[PDB]
Amino acid sequence: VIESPVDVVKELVENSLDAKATKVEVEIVKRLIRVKDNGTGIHPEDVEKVVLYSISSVSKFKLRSRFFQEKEGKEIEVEAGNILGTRRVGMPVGTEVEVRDLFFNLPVRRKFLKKEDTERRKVLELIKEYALTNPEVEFTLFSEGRLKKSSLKERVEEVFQTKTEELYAEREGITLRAFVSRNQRQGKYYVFINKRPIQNNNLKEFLRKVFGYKTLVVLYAELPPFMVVNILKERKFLELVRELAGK
Ligand code: NA
Ligand code: NA
Repeated sequence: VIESPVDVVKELVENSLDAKATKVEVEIVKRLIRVKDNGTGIHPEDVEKVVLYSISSVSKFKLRSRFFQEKEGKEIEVEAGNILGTRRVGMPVGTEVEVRDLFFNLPVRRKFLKKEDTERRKVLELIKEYALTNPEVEFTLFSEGRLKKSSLKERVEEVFQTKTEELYAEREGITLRAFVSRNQRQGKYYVFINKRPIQNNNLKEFLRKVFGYKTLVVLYAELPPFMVVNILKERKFLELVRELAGK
C-alpha cells in the first residue's frame, strides 16, 4: 500500500483532513516525511492502537498527538513496527508524524525508490492537487526551503502563478467551472470531477482542442450519482465543456 513517499504523505494528509484540520504542513528531505496537523488529534489512550490506521509505521516511525479537549499530548516512537517508547509532550492541539528513512529495513523495496528529484515531484504534485481541491484549507510544503498558500477561493492563480479567466456552465445535474490562462509556455490541463483528480488523456486532448494548446486549463466538475478512470453520461458533459469554452 505504501511503496513510496508520496503514498505516505497521501495517507497522512488524508488523515489530517478527516481530523478536520484547516492547516496542513508537509516537509520532506530526500529521508524525512513530516506531516503537521491542525485537527482534533488523537486521544492518548488511542495512540498505540492507531500505530498498530498508520502502518507505514514500519519504517523508523514517530508520532505525537494532542487531543483538542486534552491539555497534554502524547508521543510514541516505534521502529519497524516495534514500539520503542512513549512520553508526554507539550504541543499544540493536533498531530505531527515523522517517517524518516522509509524502507531502511526492507532493502529491495528501498531500491525500488526513484531518484530523489522524482519523489519530490510526486509529492509536490500531490500537495498541489490537495490545495486545488481544498481552497478553504491552508497548505505548506517544505523541500529544502519553502509550497505555501492560505484560505482562498481562487487559489488556482496562486498554485499556477498566473492570472486566470473564470468560466461557468451548468446544465441538468452537471455543474462545471474552469480557470484558463492562454499565454502559457507549456499547456497544462488539470481536471477534477467532483473533488477527485482525473488523469484521462483523451479528456485532456479534448481540452487541448476546445481551449487550444499551450493554455492552462483547470476544470472542476460536479455531478451527483456517478461511478469512479470513471464513467458518467458522457455526451452532455463533453458538449458542456465545449459550451463553456465558448466563454
Ligand atoms: Na490524524
Ligand atoms: Na519517544
